Amino acid sequence: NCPPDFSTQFDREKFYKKIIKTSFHEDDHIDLDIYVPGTYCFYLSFKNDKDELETTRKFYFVVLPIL
Amino acid sequence: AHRTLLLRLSDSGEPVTSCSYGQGVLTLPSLPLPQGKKLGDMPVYTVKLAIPAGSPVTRDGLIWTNCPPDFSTQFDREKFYKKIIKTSFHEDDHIDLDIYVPGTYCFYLSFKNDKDELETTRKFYFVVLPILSVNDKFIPLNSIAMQSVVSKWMGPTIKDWEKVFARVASKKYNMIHFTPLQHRGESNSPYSIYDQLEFDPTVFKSEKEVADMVERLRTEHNILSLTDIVFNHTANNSQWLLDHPEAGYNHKTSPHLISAIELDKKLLDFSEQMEALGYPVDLKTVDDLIKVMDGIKEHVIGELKLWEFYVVDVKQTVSELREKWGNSKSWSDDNIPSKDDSTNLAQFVRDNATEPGFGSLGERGSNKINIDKFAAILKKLHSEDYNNGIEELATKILNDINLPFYKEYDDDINEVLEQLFNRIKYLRIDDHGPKQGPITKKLPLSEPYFTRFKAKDGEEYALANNGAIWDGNPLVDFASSQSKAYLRREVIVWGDCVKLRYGKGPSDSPYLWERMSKYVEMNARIFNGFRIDNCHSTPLHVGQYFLDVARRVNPNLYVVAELFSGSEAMDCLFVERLGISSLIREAMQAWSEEELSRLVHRHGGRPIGSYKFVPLDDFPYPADVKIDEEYCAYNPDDHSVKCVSEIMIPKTLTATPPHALFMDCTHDNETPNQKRTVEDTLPNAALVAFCSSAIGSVYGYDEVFPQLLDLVQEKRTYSCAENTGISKVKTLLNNMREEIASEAVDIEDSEMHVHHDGQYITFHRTNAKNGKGWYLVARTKFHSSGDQMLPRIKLSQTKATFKAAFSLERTGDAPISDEIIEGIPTKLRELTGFDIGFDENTKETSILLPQDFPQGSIVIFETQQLGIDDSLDHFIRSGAIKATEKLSLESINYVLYRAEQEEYDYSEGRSGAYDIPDYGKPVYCGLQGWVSILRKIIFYNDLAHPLSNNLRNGHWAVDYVVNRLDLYKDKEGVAEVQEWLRSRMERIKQLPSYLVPSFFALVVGIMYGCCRLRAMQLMSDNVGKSTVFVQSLAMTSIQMVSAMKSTSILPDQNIAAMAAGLPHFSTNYMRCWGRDVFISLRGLLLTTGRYEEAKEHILAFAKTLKHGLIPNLLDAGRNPRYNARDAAWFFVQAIQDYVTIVPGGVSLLQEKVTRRFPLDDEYIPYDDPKAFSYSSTIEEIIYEILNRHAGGIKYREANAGPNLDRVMKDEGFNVEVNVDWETGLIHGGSQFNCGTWMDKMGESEKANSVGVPGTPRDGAAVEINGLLKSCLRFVLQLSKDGKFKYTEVTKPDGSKISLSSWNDLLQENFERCFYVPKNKEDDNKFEIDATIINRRGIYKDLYRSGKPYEDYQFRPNFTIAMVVAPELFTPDYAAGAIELADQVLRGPVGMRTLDPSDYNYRPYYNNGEDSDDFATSKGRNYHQGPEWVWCYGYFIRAYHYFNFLTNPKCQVEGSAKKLKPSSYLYRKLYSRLLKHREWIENSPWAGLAELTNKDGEVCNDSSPTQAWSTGCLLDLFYDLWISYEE
Ligand SMILES: OC[C@H]1O[C@H](O[C@H]2[C@H](O)[C@@H](O)[C@@H](O[C@H]3[C@H](O)[C@@H](O)[C@@H](O[C@H]4[C@H](O)[C@@H](O)[C@@H](O[C@H]5[C@H](O)[C@@H](O)[C@@H](O)O[C@@H]5CO)O[C@@H]4CO)O[C@@H]3CO)O[C@@H]2CO)[C@H](O)[C@@H](O)[C@@H]1O
Ligand SMILES: OC[C@H]1O[C@H](O[C@H]2[C@H](O)[C@@H](O)[C@@H](O)O[C@@H]2CO)[C@H](O)[C@@H](O)[C@@H]1O
Ligand SMILES: OC[C@H]1O[C@H](O[C@H]2[C@H](O)[C@@H](O)[C@@H](O)O[C@@H]2CO)[C@H](O)[C@@H](O)[C@@H]1O
Repeated sequence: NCPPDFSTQFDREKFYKKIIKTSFHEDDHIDLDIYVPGTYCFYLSFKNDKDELETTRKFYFVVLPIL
Repeated sequence: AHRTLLLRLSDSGEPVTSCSYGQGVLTLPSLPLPQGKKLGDMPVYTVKLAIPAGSPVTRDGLIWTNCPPDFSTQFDREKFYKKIIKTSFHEDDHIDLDIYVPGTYCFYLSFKNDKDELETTRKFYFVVLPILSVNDKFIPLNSIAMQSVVSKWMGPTIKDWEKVFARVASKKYNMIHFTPLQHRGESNSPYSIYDQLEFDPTVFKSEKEVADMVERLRTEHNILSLTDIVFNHTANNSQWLLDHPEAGYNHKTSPHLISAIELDKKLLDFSEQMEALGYPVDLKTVDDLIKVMDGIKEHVIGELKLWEFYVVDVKQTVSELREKWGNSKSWSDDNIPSKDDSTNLAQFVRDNATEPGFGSLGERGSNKINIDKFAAILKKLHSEDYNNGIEELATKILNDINLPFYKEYDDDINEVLEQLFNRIKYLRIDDHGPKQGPITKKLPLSEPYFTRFKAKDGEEYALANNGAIWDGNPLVDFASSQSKAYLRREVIVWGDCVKLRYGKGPSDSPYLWERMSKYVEMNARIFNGFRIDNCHSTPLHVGQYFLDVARRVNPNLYVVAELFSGSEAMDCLFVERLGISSLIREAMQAWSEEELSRLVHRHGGRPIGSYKFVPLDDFPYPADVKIDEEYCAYNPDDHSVKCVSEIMIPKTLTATPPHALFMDCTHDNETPNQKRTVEDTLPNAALVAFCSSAIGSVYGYDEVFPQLLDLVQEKRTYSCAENTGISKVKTLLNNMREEIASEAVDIEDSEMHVHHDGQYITFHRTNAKNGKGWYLVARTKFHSSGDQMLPRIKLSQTKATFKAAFSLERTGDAPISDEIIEGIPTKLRELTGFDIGFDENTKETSILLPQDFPQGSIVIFETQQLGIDDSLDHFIRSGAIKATEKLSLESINYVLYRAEQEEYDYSEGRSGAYDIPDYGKPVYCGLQGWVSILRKIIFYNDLAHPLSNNLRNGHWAVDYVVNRLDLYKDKEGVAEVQEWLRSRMERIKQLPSYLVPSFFALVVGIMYGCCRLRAMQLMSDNVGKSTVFVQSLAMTSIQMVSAMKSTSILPDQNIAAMAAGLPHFSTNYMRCWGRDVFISLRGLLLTTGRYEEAKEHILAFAKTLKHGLIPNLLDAGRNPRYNARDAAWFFVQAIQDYVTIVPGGVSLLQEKVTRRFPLDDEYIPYDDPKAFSYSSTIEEIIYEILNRHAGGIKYREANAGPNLDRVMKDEGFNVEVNVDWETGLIHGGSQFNCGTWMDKMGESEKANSVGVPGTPRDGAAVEINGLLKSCLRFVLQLSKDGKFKYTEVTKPDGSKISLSSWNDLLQENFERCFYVPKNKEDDNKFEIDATIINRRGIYKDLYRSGKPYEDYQFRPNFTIAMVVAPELFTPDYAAGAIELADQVLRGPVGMRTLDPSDYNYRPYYNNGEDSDDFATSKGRNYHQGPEWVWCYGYFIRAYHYFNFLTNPKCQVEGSAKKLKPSSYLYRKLYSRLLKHREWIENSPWAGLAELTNKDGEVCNDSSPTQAWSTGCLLDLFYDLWISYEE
């Protein structure tokens, strides 16, 4: 739910797509640019071994305010 | 290249028939592989499955199929593979099935039921035919010439056979059918095979010896080979039957035949000592007949123990009743009937006290009573002491139990001996084929029903021998327990053979399945195919397994079968599952000349001039589709299946009748010399060879053998006499079919006409592609019936050429040799005298036969239809895409549609629609009017339809299609579309008349599809990628948007104007209606992408502003009568939709118009400086409506009087509109004014309603106020973005009201005024007078209305506010209210305009009824019951929205946790649109009606296609697309 830029406001339930570059050798790194302090979470969706859709927990991280 | 076939599926997963070819099988056309490609380089075919979008199968749907995923994977009947159906509510899903090897394949679908359970459809089969080549030349399946030869009559050496091979090669047969070349049994019959695993030791010794001979036939004489394969029986003297006696039905495996065994050996024991008494041994007398039955009466029948097989042993049960009288001796139940009902008590014991298997045949005492359960009933019914009359009671019951068994015995015995003295008679006395040989050891009186033998396992068995019941069902195994044929002696047996007992699988007979498997694959390595005798008697699962084993060995296995099941449906099912490639048909079965003409008619082809299939208005036209620009992306070496036109919609896969192998004479039917005469051998084989199918003949038919050869006894050898009888003609017939086979392909490519006059039979074979053809006149010789003269033969638009003619004459009888089979000497005299007259004016060919044309003669003509060359199909199937290149969404309207009133506008009333004789006129003047009629004609090949008759009677309809476009020639792309029609229709008129209908429908269908494809390309993606139903709804946009001459939307020029409906709302002042245009603007123009056209209508109506309102009737720019209180608010809603949808649509507000009216409410200055005067941006036009309404409006209609509404009263013209500023609701109207969409001014003087509105909606209408709230919300956010520069609105006294406050006033007071609470407790808050009420849980239809009851009337107008202003509704109140409308107000296609439970409810509308009824007379019912279709759109749009917010079952966790509707909600939405999809499918007008009577009843006064009826359904599809399909 991290907004893509500072112009976009924060919405708790509007999540944005990010593509995981699959490889059998190389790990993939995906950046999450944060422009404003607040509460942000992330979860992952993938193709199950049953060829179904599956989702992990929501994992949160806090950016403290600047005083 | 492109070997893909399209198989469309229905909503239940069943394949759809594209044409009506009859009861058939999904067969794929046999074609050779591409140039230099083997099996595995690429898929042989690809079946594109088309599943409808939103169908009940798509719900968690999976496609199952046993098709292997690649060539490496072998084929398994029961291993199915998964395929995922991509569910969508808009787009159909296509799933390919790549097939690499011919065989039998099936598919079924699994989906989630409406009960959330799993459900499965039928298995649907389709056959891929094998590819038959000899060396490297492909042999089409319908050009097969089969010569059946019997092994034991060809000589004892291989070279003695190769002499026969050279003889049949000269006759130019390309295939040889072999009776099984295996070691034969005792009787030496070819079908009683001694050993299946080795060939005849007389000729062959190993597989390599016979495999080289078959390969020698391939390389030497260019001849393929196949054999008979016998599954049903084996020889009665096999050394493996001694080891494995369980392979057949014996007393162990099938115990029910024990009764028949003891009866069969009761005759081998009886006939051996028969003549000892032998009163009539072998005589031909009636006295002799009855004496045999009296020897049977006492010596076998009375010596078989009265047959205890059925009857319970009476006294041996009483003996075993006092015996166990002491065990279980109590029956606690009370159900036991008393001795009063002596029959119900008899069968009650049968249900409770019986050992298993009661009431069936088995051992001698098969039926028995459970003792301890019987005596327990006797003690409960009579007494616990035995001597208390139990011996009498128990015997009385058992005698009554055996009464049906005794009558089952008397009916069996009578059939045993009646069958006996009927067959023994025919063997001796009956002179229809006798042989009264004295009863010897070889021929007893009883044909042996059981082959008894001493087994090698230390036992003795009695295996029977199969046969056939006289007229019984062959699908029933007469050896199984279900039949009593072996007992009742209803079997015609073959002592040569012996049972083969297959079970449910290999588990019931292990060695039999393993032996037959190795026997099948042995011949599969050698030969090209199989032949199955009496395939209908072989069980399915047995035939399925072994034919698949053979196809794994020989992938190109060609299967023929003598299949005569119960019906054609069963024949197709056997062909479906077994993979049979051809069915045997016999020409000798025809008893007379008419039966032969009907048999030849069945397998000859399709009628001459048959219609050709084309994609029409029932197919999807994806804008993103590949196209063949000039039908040129084809190469003959690729051998690809062709698409129908330039559009690349692949060739459809439809059920076709199973292929036939027409045999002029098999090896089982009598000779033409026997059944008819010898002269008939020539015309019979000619009529068969002319059929468009596979043909065959038995050896000796061409060599005119005298009589049918006895397959059992005869040992003589075929003659080496060459070129006898028809051998010269069969060389000609087979060579001619070789020339035709090069180009004839599918079922539509070969046509036929057959005529029968007395003893003559006419056959006309025609190729539909080039026009080449053959004409056969065959005089049959069934009997010497005298001289008969055939009338003059006339061929229209055809030239004829003499090919050949022959006569067959008999020169005495046949020689009588004892070592060689010699035929009858026959003369083959060539005939002359055939006069072929050709009229160079009428282009008609006349043929006169010569008087020297005896019976048993033929004459073949080469014919050619005039005007047809090989290049005709290419010229018609090309150029149409390029011709439609410059078409626009406006110009397509003139090419496809145009009602007769619309055509009268451009032609000043001279043209109109073409009038078909004995039928009527097409619904549209364009191509759609033809396609709506032709689709059913092409599907049924109705050449007798009045349109089909008119098309071949003259070229009027042909020239009418081209001459119409002169009215619209100057329009974009119409000139080039006309020229393509002109050049193609000109080429068509040069054809024979009888071919014009088929080619007329082909040209119209091609140009129609190209125009419909061009429309989808010009529209948006949501439409250009969706189902046929969505695209069919989208084509309504083109039906309505047209430029006219008598009207428009602008007074200056005549441009495109959306009509209200066709045909009654299309010309003059009746076309454009402000309320009707802007309700359908979002659906027909915004959803489709007609943005620039949607702007023109908004600007054109923006100039016609007056009284702060949009006129109901727009006269372009002249007198627009302002009898509307609804139009301006639908107009402001369309403006919001334009800005919301059109990219950069906010610019619409700043578009400047020229107001053709003063700012005040004055008069009509059409010719004045006030026409131009001042401009007006849309921004101030919107504010002018909001402020004029709030500031109060009051006006009397201008020019009121007879000049205007000729029924409206004086007070009705005075309309005033006001806003109640305590609620914000806009009231207005009167009981004499009809300013809403329910406009119906009474006009009945017989009912006294002239000027009385049927549905006056005075006060606050939910539709008006809902759009007001939607407009306030729209302008508020618009001011937040700096787009709307107005923020205050003055009230009548003078105070200024903030727009947000007016927006909040409705938010605080709308639901309070209209909602009717379900609970009587909350009536003190929602302003309700409970005395005048109907249903609770209802949103009011009117507020402060004249009629107090019309306020609380259930009408479908509240859904309009629910769609445009959902913020005014609490979710639970709205969901429950719209659920009531679904149950009460929702019709099948239209929405009921009034609650059926109301007293004013009259749902039938007839505008012209003259009565004293205040409702039915003169159409006053318009909106008081009748079902309107557009209200259905707003209903389901809000039904989808509020069920998605309220019901938790209508939501599912979607992408990015954004909640999307569940498949449970999609299912409920899809079901409520089925009646709409049926309507537009089966309607001549390609749209949805305006109105419908009660419960789907068609209303004749209703306009058959309405703009806003379809536009409101397109609004729903846009809602689901723009919010979820991302
Ligand atoms: O100079 C042009 C025109 O000017 C004047 O027009 C007026 C009409 O004469 C006058 O009767 C009135 O027409 C209204 C009508 O009052 C109003 O109630 C409504 O009527 C319904 C019909 O009752 C209904 O049956 C249906 O009409 C269909 C019909 O069902 C169908 O089967 C088929 O026959 O086509 C008919 C339509 O052509 O629906 C209509 C509504 O669509 O609406 C009528 C049209 O507004 O008011 C007109 C305007 O003042 C002159 O009087 C007239 O002679 C001139 O030709
Ligand atoms: O539209 C032209 C018109 O042509 C034909 O009418 C012919 C025909 O012979 C008969 O209908 C006759 O009564 O009038 C005309 C004499 O040539 C079509 O039959 C007719 O349907 C068609 O409309
Ligand atoms: O006593 C209540 C009454 O309600 C229903 O009658 C309706 C009528 O059908 C409508 O036309 C309405 O406008 O007047 C009544 C208001 O309820 C029932 O049909 C009726 O039996 C019942 O008596």
